[PDB]
Amino acid sequence: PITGLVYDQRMMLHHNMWDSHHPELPQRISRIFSRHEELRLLSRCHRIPARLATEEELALCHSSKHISIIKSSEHMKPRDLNRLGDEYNSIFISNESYTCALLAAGSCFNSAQAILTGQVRNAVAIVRPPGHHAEKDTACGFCFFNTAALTARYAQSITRESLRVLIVDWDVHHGNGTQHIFEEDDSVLYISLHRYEDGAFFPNSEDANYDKVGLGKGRGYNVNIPWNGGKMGDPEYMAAFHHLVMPIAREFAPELVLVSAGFDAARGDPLGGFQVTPEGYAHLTHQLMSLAAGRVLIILEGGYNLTSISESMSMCTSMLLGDSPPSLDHLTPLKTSATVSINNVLRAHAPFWSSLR
Ligand SMILES: [K+]
Ligand SMILES: [K+]
Ligand SMILES: [Zn+2]
Repeated sequence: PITGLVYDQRMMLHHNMWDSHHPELPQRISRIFSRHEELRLLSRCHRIPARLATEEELALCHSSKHISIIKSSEHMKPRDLNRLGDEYNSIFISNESYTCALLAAGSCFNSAQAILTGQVRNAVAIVRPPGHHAEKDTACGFCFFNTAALTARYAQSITRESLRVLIVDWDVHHGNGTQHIFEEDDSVLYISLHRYEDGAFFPNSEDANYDKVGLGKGRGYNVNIPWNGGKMGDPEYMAAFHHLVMPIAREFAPELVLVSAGFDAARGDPLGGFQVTPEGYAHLTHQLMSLAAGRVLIILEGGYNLTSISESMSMCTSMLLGDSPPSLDHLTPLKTSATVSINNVLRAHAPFWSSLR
């Protein structure tokens, strides 16, 4: 079994010209790549080339209006770039941003193609800018185009329209964009674990609560696991996987798993406030590898402590390469509100998934 890896230093060119210390840094991807070199993981992977996504591929999930506006930013002067960025919720834009977003998406398409053709068993995509907050018609939360959503549709386009794709989103923030893109769809199961705080945590919407289960034929196919009032870590995430993620995933029987792999729930993150360890992320990855005959693509989303994300994503790659899971620290009893969250999701999803009964 071969593991794929995609990384292209051109994705570093997207930058914040007014605030060069903004946490969505160019060096997020070079640091993760460097740590893979350090641990001698890079030579163990098959290197998959990056490419630009096409406008036609972007149209799988995004409106032409949205594509056109972001495309136009490539030739704007700094004042217009500042003005445009400020129209969105939490976005900065440079002349290279559009191209970088295209590269992120096209990198993941090549990776999914490699997985689905059998060239690799699984893969990791060290990409930026991130995707999961991007909506059909707007940019949001450092995201321009919804890389993971686009990848699911790209995968369906080269196999069959009803290919069952599981998206597990373990970034500490709710993937608002991914939820909305697939909300009426039963071919793409969306499972998000996120810090919620009764709607007080970015992106600040009650769309992230456990009662949002999908619409129309997508009823039951949107699973939100919202955390409230607690510094959640390995015990809570392992419990969520045991009680919710894995039973639902096995019943869905995905043919491809995409991980919206933010590392901002990691111990040390400046924004997330959580304490998931690298060993934690390794165990989550290892569990997901039991699905879809091991066809797993890990896509970088958020995560802002450069040391933490580097160690955490490298450990995921180590798992995809078939290395033995590292030992977790003794798992303490769950924070009381985490039990409450898990039970709430169980109640909301019991009608749709017989494995939860
Ligand atoms: K999430
Ligand atoms: K869905
Ligand atoms: Zn995030």
